[PDB]
Amino acid sequence: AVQQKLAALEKSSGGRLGVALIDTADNTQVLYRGDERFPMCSTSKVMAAAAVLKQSETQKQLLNQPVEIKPADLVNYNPIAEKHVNGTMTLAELSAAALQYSDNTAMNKLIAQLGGPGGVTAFARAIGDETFRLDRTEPTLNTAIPGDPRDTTTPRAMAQTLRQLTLGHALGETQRAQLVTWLKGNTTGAASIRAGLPTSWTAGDKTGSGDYGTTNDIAVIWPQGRAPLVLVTYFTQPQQNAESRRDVLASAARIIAEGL
Ligand SMILES: CN(C)Cc1cccc(C(=O)Nc2cccc(-c3nnn[nH]3)c2)c1
Ligand SMILES: CN(C)Cc1cccc(C(=O)Nc2cccc(-c3nnn[nH]3)c2)c1
Repeated sequence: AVQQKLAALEKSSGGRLGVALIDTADNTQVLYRGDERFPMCSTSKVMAAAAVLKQSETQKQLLNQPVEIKPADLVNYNPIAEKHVNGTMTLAELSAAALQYSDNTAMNKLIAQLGGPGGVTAFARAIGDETFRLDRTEPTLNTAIPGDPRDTTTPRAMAQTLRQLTLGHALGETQRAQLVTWLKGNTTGAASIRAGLPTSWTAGDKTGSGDYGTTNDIAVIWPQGRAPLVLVTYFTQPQQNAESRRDVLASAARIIAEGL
């Protein structure tokens, strides 16, 4: 049923859809193009923030460490960082800005703290994600060119990783709770996965978008009554200037929720 429905959604959508659900009630999965690569865009911000949280397990004051924000450090979307130019933000502030407001300058500071895009990849490998790759900084990591392997992952790999980070033991308990608190306070997500879920359900999520009408969301969800779910919805289109389609992610989420 659900496979067919997702196929029909994709057919009407004008693009390529990738879905991965993990239902922690039974550890079962529903995949659609689950092993195909998609450009992550800002959903990669979750891995960067998590990597800094992991660092903070062995440097208890790390999240209070200041990072200089210079005018030259501002990129193309800096709703929080622009307020702090010629001053400092802590790594906590940068993680919160990157996750909850999707600030690109904040993401760049996280990447630098990790040693570059490959440092984020190295963390992914250390927590068992063999698929994730971060190759570039903001804003170029959002070019989302069809067939380009840079800055991609698969829906299956991202769902497994998001589960391990938010519900499992990839991070210490304090750090896992901090990450969940941040995702639950996201400001950008009401039109995406969460728009397709019953209103009684709660969730945390991280959105992403780029060229090729690339429109993404990854979420951890607490249904009314059921064990938590982890859900990744990735969508990308053939033309570079395609419009975003958050409604397609809401539709995919709705299909998944009605199929439980
Ligand atoms: C070039 N590198 C600096 C990149 C980087 C950045 C942040 C975290 C890690 C990492 O793998 N951290 C990690 C991964 C798995 C376990 C532990 C650990 N064990 N005990 N305390 N921390 C730490 C890597
Ligand atoms: C400048 N180009 C050469 C690369 C490029 C092309 C298209 C979009 C972006 C971008 O940064 N988009 C962007 C920037 C910040 C946040 C989000 C976002 N968060 N959640 N959904 N979209 C998306 C970059």
